Amino acid sequence: AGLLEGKRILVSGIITDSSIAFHIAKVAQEAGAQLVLTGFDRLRLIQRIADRLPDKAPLIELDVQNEEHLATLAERVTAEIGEGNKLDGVVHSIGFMPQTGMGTNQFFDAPYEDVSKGIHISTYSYASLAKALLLIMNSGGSIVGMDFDPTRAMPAYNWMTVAKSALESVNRFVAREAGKYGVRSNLVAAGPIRTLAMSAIVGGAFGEEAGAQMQLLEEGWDQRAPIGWNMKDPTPVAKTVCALLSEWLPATTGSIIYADGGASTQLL
Amino acid sequence: AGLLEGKRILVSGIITDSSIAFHIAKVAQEAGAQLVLTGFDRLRLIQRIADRLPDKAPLIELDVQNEEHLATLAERVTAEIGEGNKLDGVVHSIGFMPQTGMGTNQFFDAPYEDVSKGIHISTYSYASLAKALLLIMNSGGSIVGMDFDPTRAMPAYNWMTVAKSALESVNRFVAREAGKYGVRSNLVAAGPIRTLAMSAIVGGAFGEEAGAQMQLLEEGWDQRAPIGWNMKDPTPVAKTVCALLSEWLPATTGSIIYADGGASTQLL
Amino acid sequence: AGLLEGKRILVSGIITDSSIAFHIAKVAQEAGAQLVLTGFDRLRLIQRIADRLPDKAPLIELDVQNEEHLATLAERVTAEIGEGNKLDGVVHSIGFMPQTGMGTNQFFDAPYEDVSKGIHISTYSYASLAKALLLIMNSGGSIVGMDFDPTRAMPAYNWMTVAKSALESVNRFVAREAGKYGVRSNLVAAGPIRTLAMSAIVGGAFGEEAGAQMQLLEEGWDQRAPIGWNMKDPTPVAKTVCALLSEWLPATTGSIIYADGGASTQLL
Amino acid sequence: AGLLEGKRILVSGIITDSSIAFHIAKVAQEAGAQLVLTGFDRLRLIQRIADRLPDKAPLIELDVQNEEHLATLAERVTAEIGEGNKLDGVVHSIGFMPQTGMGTNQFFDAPYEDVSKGIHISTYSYASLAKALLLIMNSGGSIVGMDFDPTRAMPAYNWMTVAKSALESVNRFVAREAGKYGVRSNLVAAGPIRTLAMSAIVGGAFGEEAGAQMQLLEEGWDQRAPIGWNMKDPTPVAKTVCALLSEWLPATTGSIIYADGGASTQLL
Ligand SMILES: CCCc1cc(C(=O)[C@H]2C=CN([C@@H]3O[C@H](COP(=O)(O)OP(=O)(O)OC[C@H]4O[C@@H](n5cnc6c(N)ncnc65)[C@H](O)[C@@H]4O)[C@@H](O)[C@H]3O)C=C2C(N)=O)ccn1
Ligand SMILES: CCCc1cc(C(=O)[C@H]2C=CN([C@@H]3O[C@H](COP(=O)(O)OP(=O)(O)OC[C@H]4O[C@@H](n5cnc6c(N)ncnc65)[C@H](O)[C@@H]4O)[C@@H](O)[C@H]3O)C=C2C(N)=O)ccn1
Ligand SMILES: CCCc1cc(C(=O)[C@H]2C=CN([C@@H]3O[C@H](COP(=O)(O)OP(=O)(O)OC[C@H]4O[C@@H](n5cnc6c(N)ncnc65)[C@H](O)[C@@H]4O)[C@@H](O)[C@H]3O)C=C2C(N)=O)ccn1
Ligand SMILES: CCCc1cc(C(=O)[C@H]2C=CN([C@@H]3O[C@H](COP(=O)(O)OP(=O)(O)OC[C@H]4O[C@@H](n5cnc6c(N)ncnc65)[C@H](O)[C@@H]4O)[C@@H](O)[C@H]3O)C=C2C(N)=O)ccn1
Repeated sequence: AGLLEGKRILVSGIITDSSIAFHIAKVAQEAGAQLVLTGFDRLRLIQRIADRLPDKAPLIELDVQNEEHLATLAERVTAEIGEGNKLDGVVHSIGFMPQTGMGTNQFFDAPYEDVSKGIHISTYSYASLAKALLLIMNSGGSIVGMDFDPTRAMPAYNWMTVAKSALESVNRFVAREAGKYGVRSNLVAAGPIRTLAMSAIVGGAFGEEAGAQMQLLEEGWDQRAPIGWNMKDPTPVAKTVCALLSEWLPATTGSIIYADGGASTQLL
Repeated sequence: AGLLEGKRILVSGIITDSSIAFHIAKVAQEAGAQLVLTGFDRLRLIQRIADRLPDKAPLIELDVQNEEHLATLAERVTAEIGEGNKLDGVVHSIGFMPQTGMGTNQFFDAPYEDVSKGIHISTYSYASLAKALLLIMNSGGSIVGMDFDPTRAMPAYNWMTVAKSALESVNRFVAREAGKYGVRSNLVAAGPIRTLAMSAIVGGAFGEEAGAQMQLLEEGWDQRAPIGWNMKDPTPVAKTVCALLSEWLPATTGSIIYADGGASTQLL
Repeated sequence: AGLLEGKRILVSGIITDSSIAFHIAKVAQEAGAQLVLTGFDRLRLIQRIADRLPDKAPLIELDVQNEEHLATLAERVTAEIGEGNKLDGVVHSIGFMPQTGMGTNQFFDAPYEDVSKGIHISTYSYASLAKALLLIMNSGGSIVGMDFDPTRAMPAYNWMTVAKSALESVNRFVAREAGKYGVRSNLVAAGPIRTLAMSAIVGGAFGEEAGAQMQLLEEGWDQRAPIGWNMKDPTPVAKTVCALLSEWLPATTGSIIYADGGASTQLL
Repeated sequence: AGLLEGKRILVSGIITDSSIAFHIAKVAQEAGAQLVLTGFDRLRLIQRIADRLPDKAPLIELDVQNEEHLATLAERVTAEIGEGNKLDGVVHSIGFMPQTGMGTNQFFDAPYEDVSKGIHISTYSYASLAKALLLIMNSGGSIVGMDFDPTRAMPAYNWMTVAKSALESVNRFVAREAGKYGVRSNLVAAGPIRTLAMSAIVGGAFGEEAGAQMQLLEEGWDQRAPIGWNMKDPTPVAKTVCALLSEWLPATTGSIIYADGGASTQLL
């Protein structure tokens, strides 16, 4: 009946029911989309979580650092959606920085191999997902990735912030490639969301000083946001992703849509 | 029934059938919205224009420089949508800069009285409109204004560019006020569109040389834009406005959505 | 002996010994510059304040809203520096917003005539100072204005923030005109400084809620600044202005240099 | 005696007499600085290069990918400037991206190992250099790196542009660490300069067509720049670096100074 009626959309990045991708998928399905899901390592976990979505969607394995997974992805998706059908959307909702690159650990103490792995997964992979799927996307199509505003430095997020600055740069280059297919590429810069990992972090999993810093950042965020911000509700974020997946933002690419309560637009 | 269904939306700024506001209004009605229009000094001319829209809408006089028009706006809007009803959306599609402030004269030769009038109409009035209408707006509502990207300077647009810089600033403050009513405020930064105001502005003039320069703007922007840009078609811009009038961008406020083909994201 | 040896520089905007222009002038003089000073209305005040600078400098009257003052400025300066000599620098250190446009008074309650006067003095005047003086500036010359970062909205500063967004846009256009003379135009975005007016404001001159808000902003500023920020010391700001007035930033124009402790580069 | 007098400054990144670092070093010595140089793998080649500088400087081996070189850097620098002496300045003038990541190959065809190496050398190493040298830097000291503006995407520069995006992010975090020693950290975003790395990069290639494209970059940037731009002359860039090494920008950190003729501030 709705926003994404008849669109075929791949959604990556579901790990638990609190993953922002889980909510992107739920809202996408409620809006009439047919999904193909992608998951990384804990596939039995992902299967039982994904089984709680509004409707069943095939689940495909994808480790973004695995060249063979990427090489086979388009065939695997085409098998899953039916030959002669293509994708109208791709959601990249994936990120990771080793523990040395976030929290307590001194900014200067992250080894490059840790940083490099974080940038592989968190940035480069946006270009490799695009490289793999563009050949099977329809004109009018939409690639969307998850971002957080890295224009300013901050405590705790450290090398993950750097990875996001790279990711934003990648998005602008992907947009040049995607545009040849009549496909758009954009990021959604969310406000902070209480995933399992972020709850653990605030709980002090990466040191308590880091937990305390993120707690302040979260409180300040809701204060700054002219419409407020609820870090326990990824729905407004999922809806924004769907807006980009729809045809109602046909002239936007290489860009960033801030789904953050308007916090980034206010000093205080 | 097709995005804005059940929504009551005020749309200002129709002067010709080429007006961006005209297309905003057309697309909005196609998508199920009940409109109230607002117009200038040629209420006859714009009434003949307005009747060529999909369905019928009250048409209302608003001189934004007329503090009387503004003091009675909420009064006249409520009479026309019916008591006990509020607005869900407000579109500011109003610009003006005297020719002295635009491609003719040297930048330095515009008298402040001319600039001050342009800033009044182009930027201040966004806050005036918000002041007048916020009190009869529903929670979850949306105010949108038309912008163009003034982050870098450029030939000809001169003091109108300055007025867009002021407008973007005015927008972030409006969002603080609007947020108290649960209402969002955003700008759409459009790529260039061949409205009658644009064709006339510049080209003519500066220079004199060209409507060729107009055509040249068209060809260079299409190239800059990863997904291309059709200056003759403001439908993509009108869709972007309608996305912001909808509930699909519920967490974005004080912000600017670029409906410019992605040109702003590319150096070339 | 030093940075600005043999340069002739006009400095506007001295009102008291706590004016940021007073410190710009002091540091400029200590660095070997010959000044011409400009003052607005309280010339006897300005005379006795200016008499405390390291060396004597002629003082000229300039009301930036007075067309006759601007029309005569270049002749008056040339009389003061000697015919056949030109300026190597111009410092615009001037700003003002009526009380309705800052503090307690609702953002929406500032009348346009108040706003317009603030933008006249705070923004447009940067272009009119440039229009008046460029004809008497040497190649390699430098125009510098005072800014504060208005990229985000904030409590209290209200319409003055809007005026600064306009001022930044003006600077980019002035740079296009100045470049024809081989002159640069740049702004320095300072951190908050305790002038008389800002002390009075924090003391509650514009309402106590506004005072309290600015006090927080000041405290947060020093916290965010990786090198700290001392709001009672305009010297680091004056030095930055002199850097721009020197030949050590020969390839920078239409731009903004942040003399703010690095605060704008940090979220927290 | 002419800006940097008495200052001890480390300068990395000399490979040819056309290197930006070479001109930084020349100008810095002209302005009274005692230099320590740092070099690659052609220490013979760069020693013959280095001797053509104004005065004599220790030359030191630094492979930034060599965690051993980095662990002994502060050791080897102190031996060479003398015990009980510290550095006042550090210049990072290092870039690398394999050709696969630059105008040759399609953006998507660069393998991550190549990108990861480029990011290592171009962006991560700014933090590595800071980690190694901060401990022997004086209060009031200054770290500067070379950047180019990566806010918008563009032909050819591809993953090197991504690496500059990462670098600007890395810079704001370095400034948080540097601030503890009373040390500033900033980037100079230069306009394009006809170094041997640039001429070769692209032009050749892509395309093949042209060193004409090189010349075209030159002519278009000069036009974009309000004060013009001479791609054959890196003196203006070297002066800007030296301004940041001086005490005349004492309140700026985590920031980017644009020494690009002001091109970045103009749409065209
Ligand atoms: C406070 C100042 C900075 C701040 C930070 C934030 C945020 O960090 C926000 C803003 C953006 N995000 C982004 O959403 C995305 C989804 O994460 P998110 O949903 O937040 O976390 P998770 O649920 O745990 O999902 C991470 C997924 O990743 C997958 N992953 C891991 N490695 C693999 C490889 N090798 N292959 C394929 N997939 C990979 C893993 O399996 C998970 O499914 C991600 O890009 C986040 O960075 C997540 C937010 C958060 N609060 O959880 C917003 C505003 N500001
Ligand atoms: C080339 C680089 C420069 C730059 C410029 C542009 C543009 O200028 C785009 C970007 C934004 N716009 C905006 O849309 C809006 C509508 O424009 P547009 O629809 O193009 O012009 P108009 O049709 O003539 O609409 C202006 C309206 O205003 C109203 N108005 C005027 N004064 C009075 C007052 N005193 N009383 C009440 N009404 C009045 C007037 O009556 C008109 O109805 C406006 O804000 C524009 O500035 C219109 C553009 C265009 N190409 O037509 C995009 C990208 N880059
Ligand atoms: C906290 C978030 C926002 C925030 C705000 C701030 C600031 O407001 C900063 C940053 C920039 N400034 C700017 O410096 C400039 C100097 O002011 P400043 O020196 O701060 O104030 P004053 O000493 O009182 O000087 C104002 C002058 O103006 C003159 N004036 C008044 N009308 C006339 C006309 N008609 N003609 C000619 N001259 C005019 C008047 O005579 C005074 O000499 C000014 O542009 C300020 O806006 C002054 C700061 C301050 N803290 O005093 C920085 C960082 N962030
Ligand atoms: C046209 C739009 C694109 C864009 C690009 C540009 C530029 O690329 C400008 C802007 C910035 N730069 C930067 O200066 C710096 C020096 O460049 P540049 O001096 O141009 O190149 P090089 O002379 O060849 O210097 C690179 C040095 O690095 C060193 N290096 C390399 N790897 C090794 C490791 N493993 N060991 C130790 N040393 C090594 C290498 O030995 C060289 O000494 C660098 O960061 C550049 O990216 C140099 C530019 C230029 N035109 O030459 C400006 C505006 N716009």
